[PDB]
Formats: sequence, structure tokens, C-alpha cells
Amino acid sequence: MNINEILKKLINKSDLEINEAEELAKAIIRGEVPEILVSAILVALRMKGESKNEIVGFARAMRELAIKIDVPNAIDTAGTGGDGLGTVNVSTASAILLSLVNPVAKHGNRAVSGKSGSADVLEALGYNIIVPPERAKELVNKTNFVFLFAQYYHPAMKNVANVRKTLGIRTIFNILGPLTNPANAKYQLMGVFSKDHLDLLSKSAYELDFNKIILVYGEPGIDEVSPIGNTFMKIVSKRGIEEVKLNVTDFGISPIPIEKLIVNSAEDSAIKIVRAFLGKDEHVAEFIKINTAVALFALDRVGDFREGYEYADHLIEKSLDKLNEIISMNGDVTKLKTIVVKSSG
Amino acid sequence: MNINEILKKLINKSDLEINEAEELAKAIIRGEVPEILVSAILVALRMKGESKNEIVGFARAMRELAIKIDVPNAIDTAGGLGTVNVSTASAILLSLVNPVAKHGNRAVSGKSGSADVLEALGYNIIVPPERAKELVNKTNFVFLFAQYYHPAMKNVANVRKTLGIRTIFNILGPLTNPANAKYQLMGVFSKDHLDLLSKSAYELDFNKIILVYGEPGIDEVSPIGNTFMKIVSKRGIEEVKLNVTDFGISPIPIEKLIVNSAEDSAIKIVRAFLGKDEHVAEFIKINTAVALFALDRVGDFREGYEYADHLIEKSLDKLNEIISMNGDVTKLKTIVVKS
Repeated sequence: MNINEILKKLINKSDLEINEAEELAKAIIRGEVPEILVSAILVALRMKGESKNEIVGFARAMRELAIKIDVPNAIDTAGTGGDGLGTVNVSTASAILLSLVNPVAKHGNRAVSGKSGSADVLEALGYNIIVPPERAKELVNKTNFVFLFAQYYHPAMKNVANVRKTLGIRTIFNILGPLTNPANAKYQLMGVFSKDHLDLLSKSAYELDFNKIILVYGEPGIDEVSPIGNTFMKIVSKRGIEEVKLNVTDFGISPIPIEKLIVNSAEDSAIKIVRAFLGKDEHVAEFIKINTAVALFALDRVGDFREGYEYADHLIEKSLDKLNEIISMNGDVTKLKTIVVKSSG
Repeated sequence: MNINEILKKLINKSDLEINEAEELAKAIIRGEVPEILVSAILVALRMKGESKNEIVGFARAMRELAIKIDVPNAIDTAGGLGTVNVSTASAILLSLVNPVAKHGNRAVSGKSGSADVLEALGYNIIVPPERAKELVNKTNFVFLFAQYYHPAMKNVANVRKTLGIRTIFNILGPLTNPANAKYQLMGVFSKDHLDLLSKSAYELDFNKIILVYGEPGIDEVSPIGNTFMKIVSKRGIEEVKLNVTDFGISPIPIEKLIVNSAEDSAIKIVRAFLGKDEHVAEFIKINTAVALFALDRVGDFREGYEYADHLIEKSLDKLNEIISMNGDVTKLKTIVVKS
């Protein structure tokens, strides 16, 4: 493991071996590499185009250094994110419904793009986003939900923060987020921002020891189930990767108006999610439904995508109360109540 | 000028416009860009593959920020198989019939650098810019130690050393002569550079600059076989191929041109001047021949070769006048001693 040799290899557009990539990431995350070289390597990786072995190597390096809690039966709804449309944080809302039927270990962070990270939307809801591992295990047991803040559960990652921020461009670390859940959740709905990443990440995921992880790419170009058109999907399990194409209509809905699903801040996301839970926003509620339906299919709790949607319908009607119990046990309900009062409670 | 927007553009493999690259280069050289971002930018440029505009832009940036003197009428020559540095010797011959503003640095590669050879010869390679033009006026020759005439490059040194790889800055040296010499003979290390650097040179305002790539891989005129060349002027770019045999000579065995020390390179050049090393003398003449064509002092390479033979017979004395005015002639006399 010699950083200069690795950089030369990358400059020459040669893919790294898994062990090679793992060792590289470890050194980087542990802060053993000069910032100048970390920057060069991240830029080189992206321009070469990261490979399956590199994603796998980096993913394992992060997991190895992460703080862990035990909940493999949990499901997560993390997505890679991406520089595109600023849609309402549906993965946070979907996570609330899911907690009604399965333990949820939500892995998230804050965002640079204004305030669009799941951590930001939950904080706006009144959730206390910093949960020490002992209490985290407690919360999931009592409410089937817990938020695992990346900046807290991946402490070594602060060693790459300055470079990542200064760079100001997406790198390999941005697509590894959902692959490094601190609770080691074996079930997951992972959103991706492109058709190629769909292929790259599913093959990477196949070697990452999941029970069932479904990756999706929403059509306009979203890392969520498409509200307007088709959703390209890949269902990976211990037996392979299933290709699945899908349209919003296969849920039983009519194309959802993108304008009604757009937000410009964490609180607007919070307000919209609550409005849907209150039955005041049919479109946002439908967006939550389709995303949750696929998540249920991942849990094998529904044999069909429309059955998932239908079941997700029962769930949303009991979601605000669930959100209320979640926040009260780990957060400030006063805030939640003002947000409720914000979109007419 | 937005650095982040520039980076995103390179990351997407889109070439920059000339003005864009020039402002980017200026900011970097001025040290106004965080090292993390300078590193990112150099790597992105390298992997995308630098374009003509990016070369032009960066070269104009270094020119603007360099310590300058003005001898546009002067000519500069080319410059690691370890072959003797004939571009330095050639610079000496040329100074007999035209002002020479030799731009160079020390080599990393064990003293093959023009600055190393000049030093071993007795020349004081560190020339203050004020004294620079006076030396050219009085002796028709002056060496411009790059490292000192491009002081602002200190602002990219740490990134360059830490990266350890070749970047856009490694091919700009000959396009940044501090004396603004309009005539130049510059070697490239690959045929792909011939095409790109010539198109870049075409827009760098030279009267006449000839780019050469010599077999088996040298940034000079080939002494063993072919030399792929491009002649750039206000009138366009001409493709020209040439074989050492055209100069009317037999291919020189490269083994007889390889040196492994600055002093050894100095000794071989002097022996050539003294008529004691015909193979080296030949290597010097064929290079001097193309430069002579660049100045339009001859109308053909053979003529340039024949002309160069007259010049070499007078180069030891010329070297002595040059050094006596800037350097130590006792060291030159030490080197002369048969050797």
C-alpha cells in the first residue's frame, strides 16, 4: 500500500483490486494521507470511473471503522443523493411508515444543498439526531425506529471532511452512504442517481452481504421511486440481481405533478410530510406511498407492488401518531406540534 | 473566476476556453487557490488530457507572472536517455551569429540539465535580470535559470512535489522563455505532444518555432534516425520529416552520446569543440542546423549543417568570452585540459 503507486495506477485508469482499495480507504479515513493526495485520488477515481471492487473495498473499510449497533433485521431507506431536483425527503417519511411494520435503522446526514439531508428534516421535526449506541438500541426496541447520524456513527470520517468540503464535488464517498448502515441492516431500499450507478452499485451490493437490497433510479433523474414515469430497479439478494422496470401507473396512480413534490428547505420537507400524514396533501402522500410500497416488497411482506401501495395506505393513516411517539421519546414534541400547526394541524 | 465551476467542467472532461484557463492558471500561480483544489485541478487536467487552449492559457499566465527582460530577436534551443546536452552547446554556436537567450533548469536526472552543464563549464548560472540584458548585449548569450525567473512557481511547488506526477506545468517550459525570444527550437517527448504543442505554439506569438521529436525518444534532433518536426510561423504549421542521413552523415551510435555527470557532459562538449569527439560534434551540428533554419540564415538543413561546422570551430573561444564576463574561466581551462 503505497499512495504514490496507487495514484499512478489511477492516473493510468487502472482499476484497483479490492484489498488494494480497502487499504487505500483505510489509510484515507484514518487520516494517514496528505490532503493533497486524498484530493488527487478522489478526483482520479471519479474521472476513471469507480469500479465494483473499489466501491466494495471502500465500503468495507468504512464499515470496519464505524461504531456499530446490532439490528440486522432492520430496514433502511438511504439513497445516494445527487445534484438534481430538490424533491421532498420521501425516504424520511417512508421510514416512518415502515417503522409501523418493521424495525427501522435510518442512516443519514445533514446536507450542503441548503438543508436537504434526512438529519435536517428530522431535526426540523423535533427529533434529537445524536443518539448514543446504548440508547439507539433502546429506541428501536420501543418504537421500531432510530436515526443513526453518519457524522456520529462514522467518527473517523471527519478525517476526510475538509478535503470533501473544499473539493465541493461528489466523490466515491457520496455513493457509499447507504452501503454503510451502522446497524448492519440487511434490508434496504437504496436510491441512485443514474442508470450506470444502478448497475455498478447493484453488483457492488451483491458482494456486500445484504439479505435484500433494492436499488432504484427514478425517472426525471431521481434517487427515489419515480412519481411521473418509470423507475428502473435492481433487486439483489444472496441469489442474484433481478432487473425490474416499473411505471408510476403500476401502483394504481396517475402521474404525480413534480411541482407539488418540490421543496426549498428542511422545514418545507417537514411541513409537507406532515401535511400528507394529515391527509392535506394528496400528491406528497402518493409520493410517500409508492416509495414505501417498494420498501415493503423488499421486506417480502407484500407479493406485489400495488399490494404494497395499498398496504402503505393503512400505514400512512397511522403515521402522524407514530411520528408523535417517535419524537416524544427522543426529541422535542413542541417543535413537532408547531410544524403540525404550520400546515394547519 | 470561479474555481469550483472550473473543476466541475474538467471533471466532466470539457475543455476550457483560453481566457478561462489563463485566469485559472494566474490564480493558481499567484497562490490564491487552496492546495486541495490546485491538486484536484492538475489531476483533472491530466486525466481529461490537456487541450490546446489550456496550454495557451497557462503559458500566457506564466509569461505574465515571470521576471522578464526583452530580447525578442533572440533564439532559444531544445533540451531521459542521458544523452549529452547538445542544446546548450548548440546555444553556444548560435551566439556567434545571433543573440541567444537560453532558458533552462537543473535536471533532476543526474546533471544533464543545461544549468548543470553550464555550471561545470564555469558559467555563473544565476544571473540577476538587470545583468541579463547587458550580458546579451555584450556577448550575445545569456542563460535564464527558470527556477529564478519564474519565482511565483513557488506557490505550486508543494502540490507538485507531493503529487509526484507529471502535470500541465511539465510541458510549458519552452513556451515560457523569460526573454520573450521569438525564435525557438523546442523538443517534445512524444509524437502526440508534437501535434498539440505546435497548435499551442501557433497561438503563442512566435516569429518562428520548430518543434522536434527525435528517435528513439529524445526532445531534440535525432542522431540515429528520424526526427518528426513541425515548423510554426504566422503562416501556419508545416509537417516535416527528417533523417540524420539527410544531414549527409552516418547514424551516430547513441552509446557515444550518453554521459553520466555534468562534468562529463562538459568535457564531451569541449572535446567536440576541440575536434576531439566527432560524434558529439555531429550531434551538435545537426541540432544547430535546424535552429539555423529557424532563424532563416540558411535555406536548407544541409546548408545549416555545413554552416554549423564553421561555427563549431569558433565556439571554444566564444564560450571563453561568454564565461569570462559571467563566471570563472579557470574552471573552463580546467575542463579544457585535453579533455
